[PDB]
Amino acid sequence: GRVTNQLQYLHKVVMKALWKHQFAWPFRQPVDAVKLGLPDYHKIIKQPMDMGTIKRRLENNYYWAASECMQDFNTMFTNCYIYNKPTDDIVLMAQTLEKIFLQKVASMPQEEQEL
Amino acid sequence: TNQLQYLHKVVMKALWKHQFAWPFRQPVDAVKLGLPDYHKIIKQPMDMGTIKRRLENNYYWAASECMQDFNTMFTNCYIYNKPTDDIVLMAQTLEKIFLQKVASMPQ
Ligand SMILES: CC(=O)N1c2ccc(-c3cc[nH]n3)cc2[C@H](Nc2ccc(C#N)cc2)C[C@@H]1C
Ligand SMILES: CC(=O)N1c2ccc(-c3cc[nH]n3)cc2[C@H](Nc2ccc(C#N)cc2)C[C@@H]1C
Repeated sequence: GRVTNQLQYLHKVVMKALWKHQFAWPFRQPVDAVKLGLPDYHKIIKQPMDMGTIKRRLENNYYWAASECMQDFNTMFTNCYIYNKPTDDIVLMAQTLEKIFLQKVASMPQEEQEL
Repeated sequence: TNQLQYLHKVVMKALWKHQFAWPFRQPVDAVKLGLPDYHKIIKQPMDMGTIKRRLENNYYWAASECMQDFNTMFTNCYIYNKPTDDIVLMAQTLEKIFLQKVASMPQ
């Protein structure tokens, strides 16, 4: 991992906006299949992801490039759409957060430079 | 804008020619596919051909609006299909390319 302009932006602009959002609470920690009573969750979702894990990775300089962090956000949202029923409210919550994610990504610095 | 030209000439071009892109280049035809519930579940259909036409006709006012349409296309696929369907893996592969190319879009 390393520090880059784009990773700084993802941490301080993108994660900042998503973490505090009123729909963020289901995504701040890994899906807990015991707490939720979902014994098939890990049979369907093979790469769990959540914002707490992404945030710790940003804090610990785990990522080498901003695209790696973007892929983790994407996996978090895609797992939600794959696992849940189409009409579940969690899908709407993920959609709302993901639209913010994309809006902020559209304004990320263009060329990635190590700091 | 420079961003929209990049989404058209770089991002869409890379996705469109990919070996997994054929299901996504035109709207889902629910009648031909025998999927009578498709439009009961998916209320905002989206596909690459629609996005490309919008790019060509200067429909979009901002890059994020175009990105939202790509996202809707992929999300619809994940919401409608079974988790184990090959189409879901095809969408995941294309979406990863989409994000990789978006990371280099000019600001
Ligand atoms: C992110 C994701 O896909 N999921 C996820 C993850 C964490 C949490 C959670 C965290 C603390 N508590 N619950 C709840 C859920 C979803 N389930 C519900 C969501 C909202 C409401 C209401 N209102 C009721 C159920 C199930 C689903 C597998
Ligand atoms: C994008 C999307 O979600 N969908 C979508 C759209 C267009 C098309 C299509 C286009 C030409 N022909 N078929 C096929 C499909 C999927 N169905 C299949 C995909 C691959 C294979 C194999 N091998 C068999 C079925 C169903 C699903 C509703």
